[PDB]
Amino acid sequence: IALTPQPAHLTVKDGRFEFGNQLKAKVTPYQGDSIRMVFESFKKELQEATGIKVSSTQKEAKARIILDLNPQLPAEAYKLNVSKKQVRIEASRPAGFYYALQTLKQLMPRNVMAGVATSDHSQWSLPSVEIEDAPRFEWRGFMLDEGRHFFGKDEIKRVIDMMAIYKMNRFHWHLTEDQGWRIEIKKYPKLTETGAWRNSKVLAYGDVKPDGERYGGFYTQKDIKEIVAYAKKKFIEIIPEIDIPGHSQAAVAAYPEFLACDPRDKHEVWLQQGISTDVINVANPKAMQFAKEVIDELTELFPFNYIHLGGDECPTRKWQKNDECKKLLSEIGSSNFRDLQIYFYKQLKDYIATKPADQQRQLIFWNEVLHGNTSILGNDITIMAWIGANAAAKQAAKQGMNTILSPQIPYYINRKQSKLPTEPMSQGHGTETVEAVYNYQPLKDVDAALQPYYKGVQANFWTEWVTEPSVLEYLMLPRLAAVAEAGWTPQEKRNYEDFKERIRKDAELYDLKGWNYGKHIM
Ligand SMILES: CC(=O)N[C@@H]1[C@@H](O)[C@H](O)[C@@H](COS(=O)(=O)O)O[C@H]1O
Repeated sequence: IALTPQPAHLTVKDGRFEFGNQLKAKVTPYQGDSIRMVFESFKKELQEATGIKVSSTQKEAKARIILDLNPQLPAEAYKLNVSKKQVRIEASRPAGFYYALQTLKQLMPRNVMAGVATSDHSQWSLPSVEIEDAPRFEWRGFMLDEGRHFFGKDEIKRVIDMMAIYKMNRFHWHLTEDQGWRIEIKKYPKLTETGAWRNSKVLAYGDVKPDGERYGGFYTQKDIKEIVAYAKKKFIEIIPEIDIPGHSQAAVAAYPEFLACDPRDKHEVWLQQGISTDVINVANPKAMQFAKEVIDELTELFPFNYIHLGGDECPTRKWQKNDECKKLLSEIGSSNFRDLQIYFYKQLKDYIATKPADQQRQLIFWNEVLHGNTSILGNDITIMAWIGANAAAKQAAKQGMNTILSPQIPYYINRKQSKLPTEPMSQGHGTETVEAVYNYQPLKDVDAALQPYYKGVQANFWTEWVTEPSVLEYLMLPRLAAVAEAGWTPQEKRNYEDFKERIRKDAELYDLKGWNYGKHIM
């Protein structure tokens, strides 16, 4: 038995459940048939991998598989009880059933989770077990940067597939950057017409120069909707990030006349890595209108109730030199230009609050926003803590803000996972091994009183250096599974050597899916 993430409670019992060629299942009709829909999708996956067919019964006595509603269980929790006679699953919500069925598949040979038939197995069974399971953290995330390099819909579906294996539930889509803007906005076509294309594939840094090759791409709104729907089937919600008002050089290049602090200078999509001073003019009324209208479009495309507005690495230099910005700073009664960033967010937060309930969104920010007078903005925000993350998360929690931990080290899984010279180019020097990732303890030394604010964990994947899907996958796996387990499994049940033995069994899964992965611990 090799389950990842490790469930909260597992007892191995006597004997095995034998599937046979077909069997009857009883599935609760409640919750507007949503649980039957989860089960129908599982039936497809089971048949693909094993050829087993499942029929429906109302009779518990005839049911070899039963899915029952238990309202007492948390939203992502389940019980999975396998005996010789019956598989019994209990959960309170569709996601719980989905995760129970993920665990069920993981109890079978790896091809079942892979969704691929092989010649190896003839008869299918499950070990008898009693499992009660629920995630430690409600937010178990992966972020992909497509601003730096663009991967496109097929690869994002693969990413979602990888996340779902390990019960991750939040995909953070970093779609906008200095070096590219990757989402069609109908009201602002130049964001893609200008911002989605640039004259270099590689991004310059240090002595590395731009390459003069035309490079880019973007998602249509139709593509966005398809991906959102795909992720929903695997109980992954998508949080879009429009990183503003820093990391916005592509947008400024598209609409300099009102977004630039210095509109008489040239503005182009950045062909370099690093930190740009070409930030949005937060004091220009048309810039405010632009941000509102972008948020409006996001609300149409992304149903999840959170939006990420970024706020990392936003130099104030260009604001200090802008008369609109200087006028606004005095008007808001501050002498710190950082407060223009916070005031900008406050205006957007207020705008969102004007909308009907279903269109309202909670806001997430990178932790640098804590350096402003956040009383301007209030504490009903979420802080994604990435730089000095432990300290930043604690500061957020002390202020009553929710926090998500995405520490640069070791949860930036674009970073090298080995010191071997033959590793592909990415950030870091090979210290972010699977072991290092797994050994991070999100709540170490966090006061009991602050722990409720810690909503979970996220691995982030920045693509300055990473251009090819094979390399993305190589760097993602298997470290993604370590973060997934950190998000799911209670700390007291986490053990690196145990994880290593279990994750080794997934090499077969990756091979069957044609996913690349780091081989260092395999
Ligand atoms: C929020 C955030 O991370 N902001 C930036 C990202 O745009 C950048 O891509 C990432 C690279 O990290 S690295 O791979 O560890 O050098 O580091 C930070 O400087």
